Amino acid sequence: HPETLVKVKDAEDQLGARVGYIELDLNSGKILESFRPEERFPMMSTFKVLLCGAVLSRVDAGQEQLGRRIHYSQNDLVEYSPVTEKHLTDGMTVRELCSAAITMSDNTAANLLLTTIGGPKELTAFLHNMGDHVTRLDRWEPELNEAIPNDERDTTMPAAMATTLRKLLTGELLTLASRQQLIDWMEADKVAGPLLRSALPAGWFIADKSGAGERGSRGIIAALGPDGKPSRIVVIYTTGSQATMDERNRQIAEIGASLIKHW
Repeated sequence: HPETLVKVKDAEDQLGARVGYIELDLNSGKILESFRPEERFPMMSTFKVLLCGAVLSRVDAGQEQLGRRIHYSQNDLVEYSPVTEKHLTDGMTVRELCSAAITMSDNTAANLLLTTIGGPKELTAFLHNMGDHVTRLDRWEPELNEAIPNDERDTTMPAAMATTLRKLLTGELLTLASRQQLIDWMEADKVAGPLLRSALPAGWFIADKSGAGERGSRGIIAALGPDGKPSRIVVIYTTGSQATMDERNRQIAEIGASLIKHW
């Protein structure tokens, strides 16, 4: 609805920064509304969904097992690692790592998973092979959040990210079991309270992944819908703003209220 684009532009005014936006129909894959759809924005932690997508593709192919255990070193630990910090002694399974990366945004968990697939370059190769020729991961946590203006490293475009998420969640790309697991992890997202979830009426379904970075970068990708079933994809990114975290959160939640209102 055009009213939602009014709110998106209003957000851009309040934040003093670009905002990228896609609302996508989950079944048809067609864009319902868009703003700055082919401009680059830092992915931040939203990439972790794509990462576990690549991991699940390997599971599907019998190249990886969700139960496989990885013991790791305290030397691998980076800032914000609430789960991985607690399992130096016992280690963590691939399944537990994807849970930590997606539901808690655990940074060490993401790096360990990147290691299992061959690093950022291999995530990028995975994306190209699934038809996303623009999204690219280049660095590890936490450097990938640097968000240097005009830097194309570790960026996506809202239109590409929406299409990629749709393919991961509903495509033939992953088996049903893997699609089910991937969306389950996103539904269990514990760290996106103040964003779309804060505008979501009871009874609605949401599976999401948020991100935050340097230079005011903030974003979220989600599959959501009424009556406990997802029916649309929403992608929101912003970068460049000097606004506080609360103000950036509020603008995203307000965009969410508008798309819900005009659903």
